[PDB]
Amino acid sequence: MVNSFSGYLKLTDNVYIKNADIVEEAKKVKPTVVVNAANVYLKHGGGVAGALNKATNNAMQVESDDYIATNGPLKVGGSCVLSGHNLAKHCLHVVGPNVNKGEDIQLLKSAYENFNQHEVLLAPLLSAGIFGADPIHSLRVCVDTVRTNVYLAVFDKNLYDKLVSSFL
Ligand SMILES: Nc1ncnc2c1ncn2[C@@H]1O[C@H](COP(=O)(O)OP(=O)(O)OC[C@H]2O[C@H](O)[C@H](O)[C@@H]2O)[C@@H](O)[C@H]1O
Repeated sequence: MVNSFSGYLKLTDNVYIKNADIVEEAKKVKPTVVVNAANVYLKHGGGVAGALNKATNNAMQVESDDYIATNGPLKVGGSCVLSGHNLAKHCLHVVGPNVNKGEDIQLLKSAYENFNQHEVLLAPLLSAGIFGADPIHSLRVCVDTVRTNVYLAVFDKNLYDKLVSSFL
């Protein structure tokens, strides 16, 4: 399919990037898959997760609570596919390592591997916020791991400007 993603800078054959709020991109484009930067409990408190969930009027959290009650916590580096509610067809919840709490940064590669199960994704930079991974490292792992088409939404202008003039 062809989506209405617009204004993205090309990084590689398959990776694109834009200084944008992932919630606003999802609202506008209504992609097949939006990625959430989750924790293992799917407790969507802040950052991407909290913003996505708020935009679903808490439906994402209600669904997530049932998912956890049935299946238990995700693995660090793991994922699950749930509804995208009013934002997207699906939300791929992906858990990057919480480097600030001692989790192995190498699991960020495992996290991004989940993206390869989907042809097209709108996504954030996993682990680059409250989880404490260096943002340029997360971008490099994404580029070096994801082979499917990924549209990265970077909320923070200063960060975007730095990332797009860094080597990959
Ligand atoms: N609306 C947004 N749109 C795009 N990028 C955003 C947005 N908000 C933040 N970012 C950027 O997205 C990147 C990721 O920041 P984070 O969302 O913290 O994800 P993590 O993987 O580090 O932490 C996961 C925890 O965050 C939640 O609390 C979860 O519930 C988890 O507990 C950073 O570069 C942000 O600037």
